Amino acid sequence: ELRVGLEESELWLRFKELTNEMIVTKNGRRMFPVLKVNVSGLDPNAMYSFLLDFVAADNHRWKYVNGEWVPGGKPEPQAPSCVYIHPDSPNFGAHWMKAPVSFSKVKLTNKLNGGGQIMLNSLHKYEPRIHIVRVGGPQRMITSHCFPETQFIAVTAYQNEEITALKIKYN
Ligand SMILES: CC(=O)c1cccc(NC(=O)N2CCOCC2)c1
Ligand SMILES: CC(=O)c1cccc(NC(=O)N2CCOCC2)c1
Repeated sequence: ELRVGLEESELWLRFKELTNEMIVTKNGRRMFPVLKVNVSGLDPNAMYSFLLDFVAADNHRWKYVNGEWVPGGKPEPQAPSCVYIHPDSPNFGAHWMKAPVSFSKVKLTNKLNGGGQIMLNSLHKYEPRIHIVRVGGPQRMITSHCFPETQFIAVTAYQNEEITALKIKYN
């Protein structure tokens, strides 16, 4: 059985209990915390690519009103985000299982851009999601996993200073 776990869930949970926020910039901002995933149960000799995308958790715009995030406009359909390919991809199962898979180089933006960076809508809520894609085999296979603990709202600056303070404390 292919097993996927979140590394440092303890920490992500401190962010989640406050309502997590991630900065997006025209050029793209790296995430903190970084999504790091423990994976077991791959074929060590099989060849996999790790993908990351961001599901819009609801159809609404969010706003920070009197120290609290609350839902906003009319329901708008949210198209899926673009996919980020882990730069170690493609790689042997052994490679992916030897250390946590860390998405430290993904950059989040609010502007359609050259490449690399993933465009999100500011003031929307997102749930990170990975796809583990067995490549180069005869038999194609995808396994997906969501990380509720890692949910955030995309912001062009932090609103809740409790988040600002945790970000600095742990970075
Ligand atoms: C929570 C919030 O801020 C908000 C704001 C505007 C509209 C709605 N939801 C609806 O009016 N709906 C949803 C179901 O489909 C049609 C009726 C919610
Ligand atoms: C915030 C807001 O306005 C909202 C949010 C969710 C649902 C709805 N509408 C209903 O719950 N309906 C639609 C009519 O049929 C009965 C159930 C409204």
